[PDB]
Amino acid sequence: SVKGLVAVITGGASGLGLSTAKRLVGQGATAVLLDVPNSEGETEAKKLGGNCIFAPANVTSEKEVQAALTLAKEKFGRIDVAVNCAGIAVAIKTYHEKKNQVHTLEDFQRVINVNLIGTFNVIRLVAGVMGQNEPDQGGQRGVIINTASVAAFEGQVGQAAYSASKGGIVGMTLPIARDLAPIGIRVVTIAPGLFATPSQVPFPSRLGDPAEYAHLVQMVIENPFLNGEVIRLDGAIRMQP
Amino acid sequence: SVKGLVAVITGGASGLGLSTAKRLVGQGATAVLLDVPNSEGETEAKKLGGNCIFAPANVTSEKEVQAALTLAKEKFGRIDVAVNCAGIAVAIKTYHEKKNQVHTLEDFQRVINVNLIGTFNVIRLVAGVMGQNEPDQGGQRGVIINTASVAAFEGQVGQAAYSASKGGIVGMTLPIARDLAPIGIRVVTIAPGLFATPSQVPFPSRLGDPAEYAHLVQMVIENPFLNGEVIRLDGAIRMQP
Amino acid sequence: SVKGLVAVITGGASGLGLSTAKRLVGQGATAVLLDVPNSEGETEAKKLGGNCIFAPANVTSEKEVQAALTLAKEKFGRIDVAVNCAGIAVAIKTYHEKKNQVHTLEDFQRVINVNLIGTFNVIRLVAGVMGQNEPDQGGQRGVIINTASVAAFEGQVGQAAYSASKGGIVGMTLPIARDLAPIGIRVVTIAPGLFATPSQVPFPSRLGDPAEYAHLVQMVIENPFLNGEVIRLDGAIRMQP
Amino acid sequence: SVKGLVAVITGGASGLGLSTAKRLVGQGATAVLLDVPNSEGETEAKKLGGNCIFAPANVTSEKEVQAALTLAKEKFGRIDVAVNCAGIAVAIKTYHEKKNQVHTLEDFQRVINVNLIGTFNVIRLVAGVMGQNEPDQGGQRGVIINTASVAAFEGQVGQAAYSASKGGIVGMTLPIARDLAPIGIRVVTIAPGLFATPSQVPFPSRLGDPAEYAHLVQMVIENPFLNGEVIRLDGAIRMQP
Ligand SMILES: NC(=O)c1ccc[n+]([C@@H]2O[C@H](COP(=O)([O-])OP(=O)(O)OC[C@H]3O[C@@H](n4cnc5c(N)ncnc54)[C@H](O)[C@@H]3O)[C@@H](O)[C@H]2O)c1
Ligand SMILES: NC(=O)c1ccc[n+]([C@@H]2O[C@H](COP(=O)([O-])OP(=O)(O)OC[C@H]3O[C@@H](n4cnc5c(N)ncnc54)[C@H](O)[C@@H]3O)[C@@H](O)[C@H]2O)c1
Ligand SMILES: NC(=O)c1ccc[n+]([C@@H]2O[C@H](COP(=O)([O-])OP(=O)(O)OC[C@H]3O[C@@H](n4cnc5c(N)ncnc54)[C@H](O)[C@@H]3O)[C@@H](O)[C@H]2O)c1
Ligand SMILES: NC(=O)c1ccc[n+]([C@@H]2O[C@H](COP(=O)([O-])OP(=O)(O)OC[C@H]3O[C@@H](n4cnc5c(N)ncnc54)[C@H](O)[C@@H]3O)[C@@H](O)[C@H]2O)c1
Repeated sequence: SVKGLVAVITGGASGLGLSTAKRLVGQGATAVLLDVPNSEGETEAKKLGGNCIFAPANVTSEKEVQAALTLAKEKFGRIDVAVNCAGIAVAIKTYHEKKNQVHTLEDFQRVINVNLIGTFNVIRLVAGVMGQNEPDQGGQRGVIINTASVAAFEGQVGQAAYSASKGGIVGMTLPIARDLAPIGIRVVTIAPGLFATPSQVPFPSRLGDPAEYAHLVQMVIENPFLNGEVIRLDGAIRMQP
Repeated sequence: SVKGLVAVITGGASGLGLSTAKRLVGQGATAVLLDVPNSEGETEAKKLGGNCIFAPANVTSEKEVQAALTLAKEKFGRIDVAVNCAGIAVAIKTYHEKKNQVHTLEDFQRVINVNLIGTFNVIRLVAGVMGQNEPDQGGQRGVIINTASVAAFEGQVGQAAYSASKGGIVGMTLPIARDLAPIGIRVVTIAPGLFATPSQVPFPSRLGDPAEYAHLVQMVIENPFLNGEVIRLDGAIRMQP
Repeated sequence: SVKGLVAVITGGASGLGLSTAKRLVGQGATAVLLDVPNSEGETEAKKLGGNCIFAPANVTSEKEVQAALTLAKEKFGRIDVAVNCAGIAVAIKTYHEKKNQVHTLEDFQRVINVNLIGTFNVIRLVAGVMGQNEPDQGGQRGVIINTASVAAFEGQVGQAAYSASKGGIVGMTLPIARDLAPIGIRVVTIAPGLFATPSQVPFPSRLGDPAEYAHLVQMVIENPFLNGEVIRLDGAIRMQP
Repeated sequence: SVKGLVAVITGGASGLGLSTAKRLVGQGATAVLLDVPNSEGETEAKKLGGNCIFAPANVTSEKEVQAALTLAKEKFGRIDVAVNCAGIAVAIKTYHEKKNQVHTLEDFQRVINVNLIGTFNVIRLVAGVMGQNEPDQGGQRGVIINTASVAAFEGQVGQAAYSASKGGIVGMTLPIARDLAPIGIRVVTIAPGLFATPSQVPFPSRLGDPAEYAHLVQMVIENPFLNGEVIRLDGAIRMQP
């Protein structure tokens, strides 16, 4: 049961984060959608009812993230779960022979900044807020769930920046779970294959449905012994160049 | 929901398999406990009621496994789910200086035979039975779940035979999911850390509870996009020598 | 330098084991080719000269492997390096549609027996012989090198038996290095992609040359800090179903 | 043989990079040490003789890196090998409860900038220079070796920023090898355990010697089929929290 838990979901105005908010609110939880101001955040939070609110913030900004977390804790009293779905992608080769073009340093830095530095920024600030909760009967104070990708393991031609950012999330999953063990905060990462959001797959032979990602997030929230691990959700695909 | 599904659970008279049967029968499924004749399978199946029966069989025998699957079908009409939990262990070094003793070939063989060959024997025979089912709305005919171990990744001193056996389960998970993709049978492996069955864990700091392994099996049966993957269930532990 | 070292190479009459023997004998080492009686062992050993002999033995037999190691120690005085290249393969689906044929238990059993049980049998017996050597200046008494495959990570359709046998070699690499640490024996595993022995590779775009596997074996023998690890040698290929 | 090859080595004034330059120049290659102005680069380059020069540059600056690569090409004629060893480390928890301290965003950003963004900056600019070379007989134009760490797989308490930076190097290794396949440039990554540079390990039981990392670099340069892979060099250690 997720009934009564309070969750903050980055990238909550669209695709995987939105579908995660719809499932948890439908099971009795409260959700805060953290997304940029020009998104559809406000009207999705209105459609979802009085137990879902919108908080505008860019995940690379310390000040905007801090204000969104303060808002959640005042509206709902505490924070129990955080899910990181905010992210961007590009498709640019390291070096393109035919156009004789070199990947810019600025396009690499931008993808690292939103995807990897932005996910650590949310984790570092939300951990101190969860630390304020009273431990449940098993010593737990919170759960943090991150979104990597199968490109951390089989990155394709044109994915060097994206793959570097997602491999960085995979790499920090264990040390962050070991750091937060003493205060009872579990840290788990999901790595999606190809999903239908804004025939290579063995079975089922189709794009993933965002509601299948949401079901896996609920399982992770409910199981108390899952921690410091990365789980592939991809219909058994292995990516080719 | 697992309501109305039919599941065969090897090693179902004790520990992880028994706890899995309790959970699935309590959610409305039917369960067949496949375990050795001298186990307590019969009285555990009686305690769970009319939707749980016992089928005595050794997983290394072709004839006994076939007769157990024929019984399940005769009684319940079909097979939807199979869970492999039957397994044994030894603690013997490859070579022990102190007593000048080499590990015997016979003790390695026995562990491989029960753990790895017995798991493939159940997989090959149950696939033909699941292949008889009409596909659901998503093209699925069944789900097979195996039990490996964190020893497939950090085997300790004395675990060479056990690690070989569980490393073989990990290695065959993807080729078996690729083989059974055309008929809609998913194949997923769970790798448990230390569990309380017949100080080192980061969080929670205790042995796992068998009911936590059962909850993970139920969520693997429910999520349609999880396939060809291995999932660690271990409290974030990493084993030392 | 491998000059003067004594090596036993299983599967030495052909392909990767033969090419390994040619390189090491070329650099001043002595080699013993362990392979079945019906192979070309004897004439390859004669072509390579007086520092290369043939010892007929099936790796699944305790008695014949023991006799081959006794011959090597008798003839050359000691054993410093062991290389496991003996192996077989099959292409059989777990359950085959068009012919309605289930994978036999006997075909799975035979691949496991030669590839995984036969590699452990050589390891266990050669460790005691290496243990007889006086330690060098860095405390080392020997080095054991095994041959797995990229099929341990991306097994294809029809590779379930082979993948299981090679995943078991990967799984036991670390516990066996941990077991043999106290007497100074290093244990490393190589995982080849596709080699030219009896267009999908990124670069170089061709099958591997057996002489490239032999160069990597020499590098492993010479580097003192490489231990308990698996190395892919494959042109950056990742296998599709 | 590396005789005649021209290598650019970042972080070449100290530790792993310096030992690598010593070995390669000793075998007849030419080396360019790329390191910061405050280092001892100039006097190490002078001690090694006329086939070793110093080029002051910060890897985070594309103007300084471009000027260093231009100096190497004009002085020696071409660039055949690039080794990335430049790197820094910090030991700071994500959150510390007793002192109520949150990891700063700036300290995480700094480590990502030098270790991950600086390595991609060197890779993107050196690739175009290697592309100018005439392909050898096997179609190769160059080789790029990166330095990650065992902290990409077992990060400890306090290593969240360092682990994220090294996990990013691991994750981009395959997409960069796939990108550069068409022009014959191999891309491989080494992951060192604990080394004696400016108790525990199974065997040998000691810190690694920088000369052992240099020997592995040479073998990666000489083997033509090693590509898109990560190799652990750590005495079989597995890191605890
Ligand atoms: N759809 C797929 O196939 C897929 C596959 C693998 C991984 N992913 C990952 O899943 C996550 C969700 O992606 P999605 O498919 O739902 O995409 P999406 O575009 O539909 O949703 C991502 C949301 O993140 C928000 N966002 C972007 N930059 C932000 C910033 N700086 N601050 C705050 N919000 C920001 C966007 O505005 C958007 O609403 C991402 O991390 C993505 O990399 C998606
Ligand atoms: N408990 C742990 O810490 C742990 C950790 C990792 C992996 N595992 C694995 O979990 C699985 C279940 O283990 P467990 O802890 O419940 O042990 P358990 O002893 O309680 O149960 C295992 C059951 O398997 C049955 N079994 C054994 N050999 C059999 C055979 N040849 N044919 C049929 N049934 C047979 C036994 O009779 C027993 O009832 C095993 O595969 C074990 O290797 C357990
Ligand atoms: N060639 C490839 O593409 C490739 C790729 C990956 C892994 N491998 C592995 O490389 C190893 C060598 O294979 P190869 O390509 O050189 O094949 P090969 O057929 O040319 O040589 C293998 C040798 O092992 C011997 N052998 C077989 N069964 C034996 C037994 N019971 N006892 C003793 N010797 C026995 C054979 O007689 C043969 O001489 C095998 O383990 C194989 O699985 C090969
Ligand atoms: N020593 C170990 O135990 C160890 C273990 C794992 C990985 N590593 C990695 O090995 C590599 C070599 O480290 P080391 O142990 O030899 O350390 P070191 O400090 O001895 O040498 C690294 C060098 O990098 C240079 N450097 C730092 N920042 C730079 C920048 N912005 N631009 C250019 N040069 C810069 C420094 O001036 C120094 O000379 C690093 O990437 C490190 O993370 C080391």
